[PDB]
Amino acid sequence: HMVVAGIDPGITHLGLGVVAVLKARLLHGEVVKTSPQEPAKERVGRIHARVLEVLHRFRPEAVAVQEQFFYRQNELAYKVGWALGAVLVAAFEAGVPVYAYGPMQVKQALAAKEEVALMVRGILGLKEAPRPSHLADALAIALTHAFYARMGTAKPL
Amino acid sequence: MVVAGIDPGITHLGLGVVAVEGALKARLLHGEVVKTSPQEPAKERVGRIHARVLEVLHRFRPEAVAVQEQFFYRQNELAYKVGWALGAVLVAAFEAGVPVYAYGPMQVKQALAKEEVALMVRGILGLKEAPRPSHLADALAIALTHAFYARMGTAKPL
DNA sequence: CAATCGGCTTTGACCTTTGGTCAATCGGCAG
DNA sequence: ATCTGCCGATTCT
DNA sequence: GAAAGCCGATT
Repeated sequence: HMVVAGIDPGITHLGLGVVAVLKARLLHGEVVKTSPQEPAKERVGRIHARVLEVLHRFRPEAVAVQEQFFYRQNELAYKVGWALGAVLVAAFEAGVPVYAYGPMQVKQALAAKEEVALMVRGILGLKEAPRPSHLADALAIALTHAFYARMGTAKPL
Repeated sequence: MVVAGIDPGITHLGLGVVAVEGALKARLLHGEVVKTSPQEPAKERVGRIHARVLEVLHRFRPEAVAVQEQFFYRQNELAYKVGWALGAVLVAAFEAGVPVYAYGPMQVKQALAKEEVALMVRGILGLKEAPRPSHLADALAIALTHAFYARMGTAKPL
């Protein structure tokens, strides 16, 4: 009945998952891998294109992204900001509202990192925990949103 | 030689374009500042940013885009939202097939010389007065800094 | 080529027989 | 409507 | 008083 996209942002790996809804089915999962040897604009451009393509194909009602709290080197925050920007243009273009959730919100909603993954595997009925780590986390975010959405406490912006 | 300069921000984004003759001298082709607000949905702020930039790139067809680098960021969250802004730009820069270059403040100040730098920008472009507001002025300086490095063959991509 | 891995987490100016302090940075809300 | 100006600066263990 | 991640190196 309900379709939710989850995202774990980063410039090198970006986790991208989609679920249909507490029990849900895995509709899609991928990780976008871009290189430092790649021109900045090519890196982010590919990101935007893949996300846009995905949003178009599956038409989710919501996108959920991982919030983050500390950032040892300000520069790192910036490049992650770049990644969320591509997403946002994509989210904007698709007319899909965007929501963001912190790690404790995820952990509490669903559960240790190893402990959370076990619950994601279970809700989606998979033989094994999803890989790699960035995809798994993206899916957790999607599922966290669904949970809050189910109780009417969405968290936009 | 056509060069775009950009001063990134989520609230105010400076956007300027110059055409270089060196004997370094250039003409102002375009200048604007994109204003968005926190009362606006995140996706609408950034989306408008991407659209304006993409429209501008399309109209003026520059050979390069230059953006301001930054060094400190007291609150990591600030860096993030600026990251958002650069992302919209990059999609735009990607879509237009325009290479992107980034420069730090000292590179700008040395190449051209805050009040002292502005005076030099005013001069090179032959304007009656220094450009306003501050975010547009800065964007233009970045464009002009790139041209300078480009002229000596020391481009600085992203 | 996948995946895995371990390190590094801001900076420069000018000053202070020496490594010190120092400021820089921008977004939300108020006139 | 527009510039102009100030203040904060990472949680949860 | 720690939380993540990206890079550039491996294998």
